[PDB]
Amino acid sequence: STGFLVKQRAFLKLYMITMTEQERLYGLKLLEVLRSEFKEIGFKPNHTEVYRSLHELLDDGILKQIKVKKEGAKLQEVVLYQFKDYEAAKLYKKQLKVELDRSKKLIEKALSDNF
Amino acid sequence: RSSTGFLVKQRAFLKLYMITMTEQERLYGLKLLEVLRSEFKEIGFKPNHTEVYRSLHELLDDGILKQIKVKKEGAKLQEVVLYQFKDYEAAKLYKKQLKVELDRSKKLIEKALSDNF
DNA sequence: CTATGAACATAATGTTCATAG
DNA sequence: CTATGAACATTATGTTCATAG
Repeated sequence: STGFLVKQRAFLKLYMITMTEQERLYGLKLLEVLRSEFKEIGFKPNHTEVYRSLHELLDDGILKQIKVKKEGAKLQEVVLYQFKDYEAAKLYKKQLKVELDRSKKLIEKALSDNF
Repeated sequence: RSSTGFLVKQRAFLKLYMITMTEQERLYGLKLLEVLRSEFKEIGFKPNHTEVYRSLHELLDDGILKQIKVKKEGAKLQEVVLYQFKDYEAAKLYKKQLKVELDRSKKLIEKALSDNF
């Protein structure tokens, strides 16, 4: 893949993985949390990208689905996420550190030569 | 609705590099490619030739640069297409955009790198 | 070989519609 | 309305081929 910058889905997948570590999340939650979290910097990911990233982590057997009901005040069906293979997660999280690390390096090298 | 505001595209990354190298040297596709291929090899980014040739032809169609069909040799006789500035303000302006781009891009990586690890 | 470029190919990610609380 | 998707569309890019020096 010509060794360029970290793909978007990898960038999300990383975020899902970490947020599963702390809370229980589903698609539209993570999206809105991210949408907010970045708004300033200016990155505004779409929903279908999130749902793609998620289903990969499924097919990769890192995570698994549960069809629960998060009420609050209503009675809505919502697909929540938990770890299937948490070693698998740990491993991928480490790869993504490496990825981000290069990604930083490139940006900082470009940013150094050209300006 | 945007290009969702994520990381800098590859072609921008190259276009940037062409623009700066034109400032300093005369360059053509295969030269810039090999220079970049080397320059990054450690970090691990190995761009291909057709990506380079795309980036170049944009800068053309954008009227930043223009072709110069010459024969830089040494011990040969061989056509290479060097580029020079067509509209150098146009360049300056784009280079500034790309600073902005790179600046966000850093911000994102550093933010992701902060939260998740 | 180097070099350029078209043509073809698919990968990554955006947009719209279907369908269920 | 939210939430999940699937379907459809396009752009951003990798792979290979036709030329020529």
